[PDB]
Amino acid sequence: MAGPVAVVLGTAGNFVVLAKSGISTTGSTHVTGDIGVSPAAASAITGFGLTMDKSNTFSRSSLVTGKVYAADYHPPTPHNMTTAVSNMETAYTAAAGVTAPAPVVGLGAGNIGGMTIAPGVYKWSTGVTIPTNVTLAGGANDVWIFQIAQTLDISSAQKVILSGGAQAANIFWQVAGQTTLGTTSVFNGTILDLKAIVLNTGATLNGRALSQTAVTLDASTVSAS
Repeated sequence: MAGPVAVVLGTAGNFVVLAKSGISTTGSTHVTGDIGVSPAAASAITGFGLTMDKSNTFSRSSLVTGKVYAADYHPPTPHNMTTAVSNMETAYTAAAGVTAPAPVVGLGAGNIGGMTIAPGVYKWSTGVTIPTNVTLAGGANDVWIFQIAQTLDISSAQKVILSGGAQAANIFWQVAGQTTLGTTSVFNGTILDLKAIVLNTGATLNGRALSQTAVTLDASTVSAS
């Protein structure tokens, strides 16, 4: 009802971590959902201790509640991963291209720390920083699309707070540079990144990390919403 139309993820929506060049973990990581890489092979998934299913279509990890997929697994996984990664590229470009309603440009000159942000399209030609908690306030069906030309950072122990009914499933962060989630930060939404998504020690992501390069997790928590 308020803000832009929600970004369509297609089968990229079936993953909580999706990458083209790799996924790496160290420490006490815990992922709730499915993860996958393509066109990289399973060797580009590191630190997860993968065990192939007898089908050879997926693997299981002690750090993943769901399934692990990779481009070198048995049919139909290669085709399904090609479709997911194409759907991720489509979503990235769709999100970057949203024009309506009229975007707010350069909010906070890139520093949105301490703000309360209504449903809408927000665009920066700069990077964005979150040095102190930011609140996204709106209803259960309201949408936020963030369009970021450079880096996205949230500082150590800061959060994206949701209020009013705001749901992580309706919050899209389109980022052309690296996204870094600082130590012990709490982040909400689907990250559509052209470059790396890096979760520093003990960071939490409620939503999805959808990278066209690599995702790194350091004792981090990733969970679908």
